[PDB]
Amino acid sequence: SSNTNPAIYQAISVLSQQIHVNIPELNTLQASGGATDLTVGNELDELTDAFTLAAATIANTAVSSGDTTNFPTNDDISITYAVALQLVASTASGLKQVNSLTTYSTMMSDLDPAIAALHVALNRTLPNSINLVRVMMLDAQQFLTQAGLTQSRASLGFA
Ligand SMILES: [Ca+2]
Repeated sequence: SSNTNPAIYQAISVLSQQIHVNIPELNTLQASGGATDLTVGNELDELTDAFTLAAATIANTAVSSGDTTNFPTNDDISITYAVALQLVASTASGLKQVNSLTTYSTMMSDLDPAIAALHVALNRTLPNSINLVRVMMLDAQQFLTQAGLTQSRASLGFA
Protein backbone atom coordinates (compact mmCIF):
# COMPACT_ATOMS: atom_id res chain seq x y z
CA SER A 1 0.00 0.00 0.00
CA SER A 2 3.07 2.20 0.43
CA ASN A 3 6.55 1.82 -1.03
CA THR A 4 8.80 -0.39 1.12
CA ASN A 5 11.42 -1.00 -1.59
CA PRO A 6 14.12 0.85 0.43
CA ALA A 7 13.73 -1.55 3.37
CA ILE A 8 13.64 -4.55 1.03
CA TYR A 9 16.74 -3.33 -0.81
CA GLN A 10 18.54 -2.80 2.52
CA ALA A 11 17.95 -6.44 3.50
CA ILE A 12 19.02 -7.72 0.08
CA SER A 13 22.08 -5.46 0.18
CA VAL A 14 23.12 -6.78 3.59
CA LEU A 15 22.71 -10.33 2.29
CA SER A 16 24.70 -9.61 -0.87
CA GLN A 17 27.50 -8.05 1.20
CA GLN A 18 27.72 -11.20 3.32
CA ILE A 19 27.71 -13.38 0.19
CA HIS A 20 30.59 -11.32 -1.20
CA VAL A 21 32.56 -12.30 1.90
CA ASN A 22 31.78 -16.01 2.23
CA ILE A 23 31.88 -17.01 -1.45
CA PRO A 24 35.36 -15.57 -2.18
CA GLU A 25 36.61 -17.32 0.99
CA LEU A 26 35.14 -20.62 -0.20
CA ASN A 27 36.75 -20.12 -3.63
CA THR A 28 40.18 -19.55 -2.08
CA LEU A 29 39.73 -22.47 0.33
CA GLN A 30 38.90 -24.79 -2.56
CA ALA A 31 41.67 -23.53 -4.83
CA SER A 32 44.30 -23.80 -2.10
CA GLY A 33 43.33 -27.26 -0.86
CA GLY A 34 42.12 -25.86 2.47
CA ALA A 35 38.47 -26.82 1.96
CA THR A 36 37.44 -29.21 4.75
CA ASP A 37 34.23 -30.09 6.56
CA LEU A 38 35.18 -27.46 9.13
CA THR A 39 36.31 -24.58 6.93
CA VAL A 40 33.52 -25.02 4.38
CA GLY A 41 30.97 -25.57 7.14
CA ASN A 42 31.92 -22.34 8.90
CA GLU A 43 31.36 -20.32 5.71
CA LEU A 44 28.10 -22.09 4.85
CA ASP A 45 26.79 -21.60 8.39
CA GLU A 46 27.31 -17.84 8.00
CA LEU A 47 25.65 -17.93 4.58
CA THR A 48 22.66 -19.89 5.88
CA ASP A 49 22.31 -17.43 8.77
CA ALA A 50 22.44 -14.48 6.37
CA PHE A 51 19.65 -15.92 4.18
CA THR A 52 17.55 -16.70 7.26
CA LEU A 53 17.98 -13.15 8.53
CA ALA A 54 17.18 -11.59 5.16
CA ALA A 55 14.05 -13.74 4.83
CA ALA A 56 12.86 -12.80 8.31
CA THR A 57 13.53 -9.10 7.76
CA ILE A 58 11.62 -9.03 4.47
CA ALA A 59 8.82 -11.23 5.82
CA ASN A 60 8.31 -8.67 8.60
CA THR A 61 8.34 -5.78 6.10
CA ALA A 62 4.98 -4.56 4.83
CA VAL A 63 4.00 -5.43 1.26
CA SER A 64 5.41 -2.86 -1.13
CA SER A 65 3.46 -0.96 -3.74
CA GLY A 66 6.77 -0.97 -5.63
CA ASP A 67 8.67 1.70 -7.53
CA THR A 68 9.68 1.49 -11.18
CA THR A 69 11.18 4.98 -11.53
CA ASN A 70 13.36 5.87 -8.51
CA PHE A 71 16.21 3.93 -6.95
CA PRO A 72 15.78 1.33 -5.50
CA THR A 73 13.39 0.14 -8.19
CA ASN A 74 11.76 -3.28 -8.31
CA ASP A 75 14.40 -4.25 -10.86
CA ASP A 76 17.27 -2.89 -8.71
CA ILE A 77 16.18 -5.29 -5.97
CA SER A 78 15.75 -8.30 -8.27
CA ILE A 79 19.07 -7.68 -10.05
CA THR A 80 21.07 -7.14 -6.86
CA TYR A 81 19.65 -10.36 -5.42
CA ALA A 82 20.06 -12.36 -8.65
CA VAL A 83 23.75 -11.56 -9.00
CA ALA A 84 24.37 -12.65 -5.40
CA LEU A 85 22.37 -15.86 -5.87
CA GLN A 86 24.31 -16.75 -9.04
CA LEU A 87 27.49 -16.40 -6.95
CA VAL A 88 26.09 -18.73 -4.29
CA ALA A 89 24.78 -21.27 -6.82
CA SER A 90 27.97 -21.66 -8.85
CA THR A 91 30.15 -22.00 -5.75
CA ALA A 92 27.75 -24.41 -4.01
CA SER A 93 27.77 -26.60 -7.14
CA GLY A 94 31.57 -26.44 -7.50
CA LEU A 95 32.11 -27.54 -3.88
CA LYS A 96 30.44 -30.91 -4.52
CA GLN A 97 33.67 -32.23 -6.05
CA VAL A 98 35.80 -31.58 -2.93
CA ASN A 99 36.81 -35.10 -1.84
CA SER A 100 37.68 -34.05 1.72
CA LEU A 101 34.06 -33.22 2.47
CA THR A 102 31.76 -35.71 4.15
CA THR A 103 28.93 -33.26 4.88
CA TYR A 104 28.14 -31.70 1.49
CA SER A 105 24.53 -32.89 1.17
CA THR A 106 23.86 -31.83 4.76
CA MET A 107 25.26 -28.32 4.36
CA MET A 108 23.12 -27.86 1.25
CA SER A 109 20.02 -29.29 2.93
CA ASP A 110 20.41 -26.67 5.66
CA LEU A 111 21.03 -23.88 3.12
CA ASP A 112 18.14 -24.79 0.78
CA PRO A 113 15.15 -23.88 3.05
CA ALA A 114 16.85 -20.60 4.03
CA ILE A 115 17.27 -19.54 0.39
CA ALA A 116 13.74 -20.73 -0.44
CA ALA A 117 12.30 -18.77 2.51
CA LEU A 118 13.99 -15.66 1.12
CA HIS A 119 12.48 -16.26 -2.33
CA VAL A 120 8.99 -16.67 -0.86
CA ALA A 121 9.33 -13.62 1.39
CA LEU A 122 10.74 -11.49 -1.43
CA ASN A 123 8.11 -12.49 -3.99
CA ARG A 124 5.28 -11.91 -1.50
CA THR A 125 6.58 -8.62 -0.06
CA LEU A 126 7.47 -7.19 -3.48
CA PRO A 127 4.99 -9.05 -5.71
CA ASN A 128 6.57 -10.75 -8.75
CA SER A 129 10.07 -9.44 -7.98
CA ILE A 130 11.26 -13.05 -8.26
CA ASN A 131 10.41 -13.13 -11.98
CA LEU A 132 13.48 -11.19 -13.13
CA VAL A 133 15.60 -13.23 -10.72
CA ARG A 134 14.38 -16.38 -12.47
CA VAL A 135 15.23 -14.90 -15.88
CA MET A 136 18.78 -14.11 -14.68
CA MET A 137 19.05 -17.68 -13.31
CA LEU A 138 17.93 -19.36 -16.55
CA ASP A 139 21.33 -21.07 -16.93
CA ALA A 140 22.61 -20.92 -13.34
CA GLN A 141 19.65 -22.98 -12.12
CA GLN A 142 21.66 -25.98 -13.32
CA PHE A 143 24.06 -25.25 -10.45
CA LEU A 144 21.15 -25.37 -7.99
CA THR A 145 20.16 -28.79 -9.31
CA GLN A 146 23.70 -30.16 -9.03
CA ALA A 147 23.94 -28.76 -5.48
CA GLY A 148 20.62 -30.34 -4.51
CA LEU A 149 19.18 -26.89 -3.78
CA THR A 150 15.81 -28.03 -5.03
CA GLN A 151 13.55 -25.76 -2.95
CA SER A 152 15.75 -22.79 -3.91
CA ARG A 153 15.27 -23.65 -7.58
CA ALA A 154 11.53 -24.39 -7.35
CA SER A 155 10.78 -21.20 -5.43
CA LEU A 156 12.29 -19.18 -8.29
CA GLY A 157 9.66 -20.65 -10.60
CA PHE A 158 11.60 -23.45 -12.34
CA ALA A 159 9.65 -26.61 -13.11
CA1 LIG B 1 24.11 -33.76 -2.67
